[PDB]
Amino acid sequence: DELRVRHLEEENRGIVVLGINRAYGKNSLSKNLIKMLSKAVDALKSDKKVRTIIIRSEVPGIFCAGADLKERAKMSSSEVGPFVSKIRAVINDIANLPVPTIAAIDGLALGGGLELALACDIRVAASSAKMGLVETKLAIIPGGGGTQRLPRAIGMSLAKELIFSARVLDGKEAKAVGLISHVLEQNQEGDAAYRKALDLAREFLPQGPVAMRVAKLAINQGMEVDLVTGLAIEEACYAQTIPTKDRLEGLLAFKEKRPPRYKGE
Amino acid sequence: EDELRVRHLEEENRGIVVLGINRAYGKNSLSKNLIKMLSKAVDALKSDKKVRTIIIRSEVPGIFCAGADLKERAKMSSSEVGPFVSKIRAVINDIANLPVPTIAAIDGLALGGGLELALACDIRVAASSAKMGLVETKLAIIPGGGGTQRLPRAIGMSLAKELIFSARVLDGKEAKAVGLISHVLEQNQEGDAAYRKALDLAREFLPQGPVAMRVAKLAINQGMEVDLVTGLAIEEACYAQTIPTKDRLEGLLAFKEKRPPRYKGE
Amino acid sequence: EDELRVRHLEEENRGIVVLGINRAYGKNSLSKNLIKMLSKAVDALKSDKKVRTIIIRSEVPGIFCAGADLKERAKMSSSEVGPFVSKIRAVINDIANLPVPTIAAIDGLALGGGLELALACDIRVAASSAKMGLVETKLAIIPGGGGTQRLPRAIGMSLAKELIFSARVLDGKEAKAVGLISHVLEQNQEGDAAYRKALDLAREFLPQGPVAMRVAKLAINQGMEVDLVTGLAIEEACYAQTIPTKDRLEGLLAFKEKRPPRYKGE
Amino acid sequence: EDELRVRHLEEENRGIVVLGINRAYGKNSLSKNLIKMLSKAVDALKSDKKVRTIIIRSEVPGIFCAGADLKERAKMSSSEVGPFVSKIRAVINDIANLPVPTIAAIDGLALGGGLELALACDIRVAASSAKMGLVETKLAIIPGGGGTQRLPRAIGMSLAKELIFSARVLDGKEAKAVGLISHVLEQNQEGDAAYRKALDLAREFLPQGPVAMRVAKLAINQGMEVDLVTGLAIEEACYAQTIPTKDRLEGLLAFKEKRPPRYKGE
Amino acid sequence: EDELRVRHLEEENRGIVVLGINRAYGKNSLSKNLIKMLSKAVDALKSDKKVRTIIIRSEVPGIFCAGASEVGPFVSKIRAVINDIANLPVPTIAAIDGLALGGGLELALACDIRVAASSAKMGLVETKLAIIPGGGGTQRLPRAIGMSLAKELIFSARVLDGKEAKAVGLISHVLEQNQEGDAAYRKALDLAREFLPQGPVAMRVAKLAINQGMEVDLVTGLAIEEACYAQTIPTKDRLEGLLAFKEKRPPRYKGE
Amino acid sequence: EDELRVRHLEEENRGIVVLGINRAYGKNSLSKNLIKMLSKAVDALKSDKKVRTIIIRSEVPGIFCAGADLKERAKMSSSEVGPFVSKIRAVINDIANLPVPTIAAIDGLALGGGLELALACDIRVAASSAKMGLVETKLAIIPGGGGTQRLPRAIGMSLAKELIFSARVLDGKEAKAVGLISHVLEQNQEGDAAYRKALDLAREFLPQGPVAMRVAKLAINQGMEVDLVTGLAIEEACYAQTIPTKDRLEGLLAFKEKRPPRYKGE
Repeated sequence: DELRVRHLEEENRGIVVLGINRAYGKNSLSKNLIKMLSKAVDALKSDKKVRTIIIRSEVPGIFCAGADLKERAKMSSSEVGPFVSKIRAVINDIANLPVPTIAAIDGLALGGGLELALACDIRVAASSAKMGLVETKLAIIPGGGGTQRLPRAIGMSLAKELIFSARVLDGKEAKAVGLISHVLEQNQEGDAAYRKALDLAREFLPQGPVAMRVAKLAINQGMEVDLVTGLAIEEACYAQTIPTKDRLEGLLAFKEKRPPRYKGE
Repeated sequence: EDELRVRHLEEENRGIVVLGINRAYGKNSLSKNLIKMLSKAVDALKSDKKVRTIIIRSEVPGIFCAGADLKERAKMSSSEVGPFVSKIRAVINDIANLPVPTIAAIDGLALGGGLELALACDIRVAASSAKMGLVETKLAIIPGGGGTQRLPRAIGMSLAKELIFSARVLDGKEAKAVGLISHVLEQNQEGDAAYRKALDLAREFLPQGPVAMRVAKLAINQGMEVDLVTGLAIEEACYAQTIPTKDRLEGLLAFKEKRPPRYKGE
Repeated sequence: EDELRVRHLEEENRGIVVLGINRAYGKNSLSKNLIKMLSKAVDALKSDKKVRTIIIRSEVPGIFCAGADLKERAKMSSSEVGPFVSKIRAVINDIANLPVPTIAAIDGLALGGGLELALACDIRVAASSAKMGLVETKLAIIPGGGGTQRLPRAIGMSLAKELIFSARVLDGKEAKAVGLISHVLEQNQEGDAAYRKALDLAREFLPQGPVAMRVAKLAINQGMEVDLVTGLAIEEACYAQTIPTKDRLEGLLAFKEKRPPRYKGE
Repeated sequence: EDELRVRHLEEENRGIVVLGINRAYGKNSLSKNLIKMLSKAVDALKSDKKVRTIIIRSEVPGIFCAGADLKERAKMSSSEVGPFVSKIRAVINDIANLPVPTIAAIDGLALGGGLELALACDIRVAASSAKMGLVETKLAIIPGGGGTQRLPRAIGMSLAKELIFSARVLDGKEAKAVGLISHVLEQNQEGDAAYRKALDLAREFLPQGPVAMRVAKLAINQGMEVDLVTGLAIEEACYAQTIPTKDRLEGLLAFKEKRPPRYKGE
Repeated sequence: EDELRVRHLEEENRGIVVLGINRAYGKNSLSKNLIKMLSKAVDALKSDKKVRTIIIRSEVPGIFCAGASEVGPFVSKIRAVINDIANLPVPTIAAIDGLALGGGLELALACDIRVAASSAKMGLVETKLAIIPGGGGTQRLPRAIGMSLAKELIFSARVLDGKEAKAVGLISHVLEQNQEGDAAYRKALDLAREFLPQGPVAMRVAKLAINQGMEVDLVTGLAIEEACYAQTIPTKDRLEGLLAFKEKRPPRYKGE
Repeated sequence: EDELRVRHLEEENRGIVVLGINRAYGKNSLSKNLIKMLSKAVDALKSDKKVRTIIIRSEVPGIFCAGADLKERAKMSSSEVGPFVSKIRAVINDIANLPVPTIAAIDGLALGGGLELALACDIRVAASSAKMGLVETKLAIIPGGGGTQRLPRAIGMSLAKELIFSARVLDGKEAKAVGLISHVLEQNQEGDAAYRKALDLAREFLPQGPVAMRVAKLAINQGMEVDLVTGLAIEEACYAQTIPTKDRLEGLLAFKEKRPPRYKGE
């Protein structure tokens, strides 16, 4: 129960929420939480109905504090490398989820915590939330992919400044450097970011499921190769939409001037 | 065929060429006829040795390019769609490879293939009231004119994903905020503030050495698709091409005699 | 020679090494001799194990670096141009590969090779009145010290092209708006406000684990030159360098005791 | 249906899993259903802790896999060919990425997609009378299951190009001669010579430490995708994974007590 | 001077184009004109859409092609033309019936396939001249026979005959020389004729997929294969292929 | 310590340096003291200007290098293992980066680190009776001295995987058969047949231009870790370095006076 997987219903049908529930250990990335997060992600990776995934915390004021420093203290040096690589690998699995992913940051997101959010496609946070990669202050470096993703998200100059200074930014500041896409004033219940994430996710729902997946594929893979190859990849992804019923439905709904009803095929 | 006009401006705008889309009835949609014409016009400019800057814009107020000609698309068999969309992607790419600076003047709606055509230009300027976006996913398809590649490279993966995922339309002001365009302007009563702004920016390019401008664009486009070590080698090669030119000497001579340089592109 | 001073700050700023260009008589231009000493200071700083942060600044008020020494360039023959320009490009790349955080304090004019030099630093700070840009095209050539590669990578292709195509010069305020610099502050009566902000920022880096800081810059720089999967493997190798260090343990100890860590760089 | 059999062996074969194609009516062609089943079996096996080696074979005499189901390829329209061929390319790539040692036992015909599947395994063994080749160019298409990529990497470009250009079918003896397979066997009365050799080979793998076998494969596969300097770092990270394992200690313990090691895969 | 003959075979070998070097008065050495013509001829074929296979041979018995601030520029010209040969759109075969040294062997290494008489000689002896292979040999040799053997050959500047070149994988086919001295060429034609029946569009993108895919990581190579495959999907030849297989007859491709 | 003898042959072998391992009591195992000496000797040789070829062999009959010292490893703390293994990997890598041609003469057992050290040499020669292989996986670890990277690069992914997975040992005959060594020969009464062939091969390198040999190895090693376009660029630079040498002219001059070249490495 430290990791809750909720498959929403009603107007939110198609939306899945991964909630970290370890208020006792500040939602830190323990061997067990990593184990379940990995199982959840692996299961979702091949889930039919899923149209959008939101990753958030069910603990007020905290998203994910990162590495379980208690455990790290007990860990012998020979065990540190392998464990941190396990974390790096699960976060990369999140980055490769087939559908749109949104991280709802309503609390502290440090180290692995921010790196996890960096693995999502879009980040939204409260203006009061705190985030940063403070690893160099501990004489280590971001090991969950941060040295790689932060720079690709906000440019090397800003990424280096944040990693070199181990600075902690608030929502407003994170928004200013583009670390996040939407900043929200926190509400009484403390789920303002989550609320924004749910709305954004509902804004994704009506789109063609196959098109959304191949679009994410084209963008993610396209950005890893040169432009010419990226264009060929786009062609291949576009080809996946051509023989779908949905594409036809899109046209039919247009002829009948009615809203499309996509099935994901 | 007058759906695409190519005007070689003169006098104060000598050097600037303008490609104007004129398909009001089709909302400047990318019909097969239009792509061929644009493809034909693009291939001619790739050889023109007088052009110093190209501006792409609309002749029809309120519209830039609504993208795909769906009515013509609805008549296309499944086996025709792929080849045709690729044709569009390839022509937009040829535009992206134009040898000289290109500017997209967005004074109206730029959707799908329209915005994609805009992304192929080096610089985009738009009216604050202009509307643009990639709505493909609402039709169970995806941007097919290079949009899944050029949007992320232009505004970053996170914003590109949100825009494509949501199939959201943005106005000039919102586009300036996410960095989709470089200049936003309040629309004028003629409905061509963006075009006027494009002309002003273009004239700002006219004075520089033609060869340098060409190799500079080549260095930037090619270098951004390889690693830095490779890109630096590309820069050295591009720089080498300006060394034995008459214009470089003219630049030092002009600087010596304290006077405006008058380059010839040689 | 007093053309380039290398001060290894003391006490409060122990670990900070300042590099100051001093050639007011030549606008700090990148002369044949100047890059020679620069290359010398860089090759040294590179192997220096005591440095934690390097700041590049000018000791000449109102001037950072005007670029290549134009007076000597006019005297250069066509065959000596390429080699020389390449030397500058290489030394600037050597600055881009310095082992520790580098900061460019711009309290004056930064043109051509001068701005390129600053682009080679991790972070750039400037006074609102500081001037900078790549004007090479107005001289029928192109930026040749890595500018056609580093500018687009820092501010994006569209903005980079516009600046190079128009050979536009910007002030600190504008540079900050396009993301060319990370920090902008109003100048002071001493004309060293940038140098001051740089020092303050540098001190912010000092408390961090020395080994971690080095492999972190290594991870970022090398990771951005390859695809993400390879990038992740590079992060893994860098991280592995901090695991067996005494500083790592001191980090966990200091966190536990609620006190400032005292890293020794091992 | 029962077209794909997944057999978890027992006794002196426990740890060995066998995936057997069983579609005699379609010459074990890669139909929509076989790919779906193949894909689910592979995905399941990827997270199976108990597996130490996987063998891919045919339970149909004289036939390994004829490749594409031409009865279906003729049925589907053009727009459906691309996505389907890519599906096959993807499932074959999933097989190449299985975490444990994989062996392809070729006791029959392996054409196009069939051979490509075999190329996805770590090791290939075949009967001297078995026939294999990528004859796609004779059908006016090219190997679509990864063959243009895996064949050249396995036997070199010159030989791969000759096989693909000529669309030649080789027997096990000739396949061995060009390095396409590692072991060639004289076929037996039951027609399972290749398989028998594959089983013996798999048994040679079983006694080794499971975690070590997995990271060894990871080090080799990924190390070959990057430059050597990066590959060595990946080796270190993979080696580091064996250090804190109980099996490594057992290895040492067994050496002192001078006896056969008994690994648990942890 | 007709130093380079471009024979456009027909009938039985229609689609095959032979490039014969004829300069026995220079042992087919790479001279200014040879390189200029050779280059001009490659540019011609490079864009020819009727050619299905190109064979590079020597019409001077016993010899294939010997070796070759001014030096550098001219060495890069040869390297550049050899690389252009490496980029020809259709299958290329090097028929080695004579001596192949320096740029000569590097020329053959730029072809897709190499055949040679067991008596023919070849090697990269630049080191004995205090210089190194400058026509790509240092890159293409290692990639063809492996690093260790490549280095041994270049470090020792050893010369090998067809029988040896075959055992180290330098060539794909070796054969006894005939009385006419064109056994290699004879094999090359036989091989080239083996390619002729295949779909022209598929053959070309297949070479593309292979050449380009080997220059990147496998995942990228897979995307390149997908794109190349896509080019064959809408072709009439693809349907002719299926048609021919159904009627159990030989395909008649048109390259479209 | 005489654990490692460095001989600078003279007369008919002048220009050849032999690094002979002599640690019979430990089976030439890679002890911490042995690598330091090895590292010391290798670092020294990379500075030597007279060396033209380096041969690595054993001064003990029947043994090349048994790899890791299990007695010194059994007393190794889990936290010491990683750094130590990495130290071996690094020293074997420095051997691979030796500027002059290297040859491994295997006249006996070459296991683990021993075979990996041999893999770092450009050329390997072995006696028919010499045994070699990477048996790490039988100890629940993996080749940690570059084996997972160099073996696949030397004999292909499929053969390397089988050998590492099965952890089997091959004799010289079989090693020759799979391409692991370049020359195999019958052992002689003294048990130094491999060493003899290595000498005969080394003397075959002596007569070539020192500078060319050095740049040939650089072009090939560095060229094989990048794409062909880059590799060809590297070749153009390595070639350029022999153009202005006194040796290049001596080659032409020697060829002029029809006499044997007498290079001096300049």
